[PDB]
Amino acid sequence: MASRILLNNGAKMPILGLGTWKSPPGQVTEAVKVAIDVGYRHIDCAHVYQNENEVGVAIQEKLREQVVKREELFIVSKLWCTYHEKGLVKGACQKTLSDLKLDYLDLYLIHWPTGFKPGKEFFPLDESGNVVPSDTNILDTWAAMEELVDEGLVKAIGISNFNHLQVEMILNKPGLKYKPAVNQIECHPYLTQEKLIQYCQSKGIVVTAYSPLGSPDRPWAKPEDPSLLEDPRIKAIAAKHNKTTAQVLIRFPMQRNLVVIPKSVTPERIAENFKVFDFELSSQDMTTLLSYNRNWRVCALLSCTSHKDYPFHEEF
Ligand SMILES: NC(=O)c1ccc[n+]([C@@H]2O[C@H](COP(=O)([O-])OP(=O)(O)OC[C@H]3O[C@@H](n4cnc5c(N)ncnc54)[C@H](OP(=O)(O)O)[C@@H]3O)[C@@H](O)[C@H]2O)c1
Ligand SMILES: N#Cc1ccc(CNC(=O)c2ccc(Cl)cc2OCC(=O)O)cc1[N+](=O)[O-]
Repeated sequence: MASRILLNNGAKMPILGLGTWKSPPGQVTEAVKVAIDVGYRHIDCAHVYQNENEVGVAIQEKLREQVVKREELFIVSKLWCTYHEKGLVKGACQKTLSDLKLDYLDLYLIHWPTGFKPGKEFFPLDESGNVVPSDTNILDTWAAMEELVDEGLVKAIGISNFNHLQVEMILNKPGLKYKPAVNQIECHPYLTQEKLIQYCQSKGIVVTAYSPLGSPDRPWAKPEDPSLLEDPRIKAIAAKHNKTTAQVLIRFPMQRNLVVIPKSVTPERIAENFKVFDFELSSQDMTTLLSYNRNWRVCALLSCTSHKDYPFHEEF
């Protein structure tokens, strides 16, 4: 299948990208170097991941080695929750650019629809464990995102973890200048997102599936939580194709016309994860994987469930 998907700005976005959350600064430079060598062009980043410097080191080295040119790369980052104020947006984007050593991003996302109290702390909590919000709203933050495109800092803007009503809010904004190009959402066999995907795709919004392997390294995991990579039913599908479970889990969203961004810092896995253009999941496989849905979110926090813009009260 084609390796890129057309965005609403006429640019093409590689459907397979490298995730970088939890890729430690001490190990991510090599991860990104290897990724580039074996063919990844899309890298998913974020200021909150606190490793954009080191990702930037890897990109700079591969540009200088003449392994890739800037135009071939598709670099994504995200505006963190503590920078939703219209006056903070450009500075946040420029810090990301400075750290990545880039002069533009291919795509910049609102990381979560929620604004958090501005300050040094990424996750300000109050004495009883609830996040401290900011008095910002989706539409004003979007307007600030639009300014970034008009200033040439970013080629496309989008959103992440927005429910369909929050997407609709942007789409219905009087004087909207740019539609969101992408909604990046959690998506895998345990959370198949049929309704939000159908909604987004019907609105001309490209969907990126995050945590496609089930984010086994997430810091709030419980030992009794369901584990995708270890699911015997998926291992069986993989063995049938002489592929790994991870390869099946990456190919799955690709065949749903989604972009997918598996994370690894392990060079062997980074290479393995990219080798998913040489097989196809059958109808039956696709159906079987979809049937494993349990509306189970690996990326959601109790501490945010009182925020006025918490996205997961809605069905989708
Ligand atoms: N927008 C958002 O709110 C949001 C939320 C979550 C994630 N994301 C993005 O999506 C990316 C991917 O999601 P994720 O990081 O949550 O988790 P994921 O990609 O579902 O899983 C990554 C985990 O799987 C392991 N792994 C990778 N390849 C493997 C393989 N072939 N075999 C066995 N294990 C393998 C990794 O180990 P090693 O790295 O140790 O090899 C790591 O522990 C993130 O890094 C981030 O870029 C965005
Ligand atoms: N609102 C909200 C909200 C915010 C965050 C989360 C979960 N994410 C994190 O706790 C997180 C924290 C630090 C880092 Cl570096 C990465 C993280 O996740 C990966 C990512 O967000 O990309 C959940 C919610 N929420 O409303 O459910």
